[PDB]
Amino acid sequence: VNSFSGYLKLTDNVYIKNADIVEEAKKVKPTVVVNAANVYLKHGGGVAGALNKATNNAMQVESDDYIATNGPLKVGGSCVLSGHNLAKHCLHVVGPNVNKGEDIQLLKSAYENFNQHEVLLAPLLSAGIFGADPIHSLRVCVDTVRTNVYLAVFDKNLYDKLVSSFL
Ligand SMILES: O=C(N[C@@H](c1ccccc1)[C@@H](O)C(=O)O)c1ncnc2[nH]ccc12
Repeated sequence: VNSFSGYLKLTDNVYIKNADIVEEAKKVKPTVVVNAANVYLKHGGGVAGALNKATNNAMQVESDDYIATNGPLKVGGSCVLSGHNLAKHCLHVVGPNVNKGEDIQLLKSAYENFNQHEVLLAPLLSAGIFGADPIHSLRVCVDTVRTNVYLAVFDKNLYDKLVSSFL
């Protein structure tokens, strides 16, 4: 039993809700919140910009030190950093950005990072401003993630479309 509330159950291990991931993280304080990151951990917009704003830019400060030490992430890769005031940990995961021409096959690799954590609050990778089809992102999620994932979909209209088209 966990503290996530109001989710629709899609499969044995995937759950979905029309919610703002920032407000959802502040309420639940999950062990892991997933950020829709880029390789430079520049949290400028989309989910990343919103999560970082909620941390009063502390996420960005921590991320800049991480990059200065370690260099950029790989597309499809991840790193674990602090969750600040939102979660115990933030798993920064880099899905491919279609508006940068990156290989969508990397989406499966990106979701594989979720399997290193028993329970996660997450957005749909490569969705929104990353340019991929969110219905496809949800399919890859269900077919790749085996741990318990709670997906927050900001847009109510998108949320309803994802539920109604789900196979
Ligand atoms: O969910 C968000 N963005 C994603 C998204 C996917 C599909 C359709 C539209 C947008 C995607 O752009 C991403 O960045 O993962 C988002 N963006 C800004 N502020 C936010 N506050 C809470 C959530 C949230």
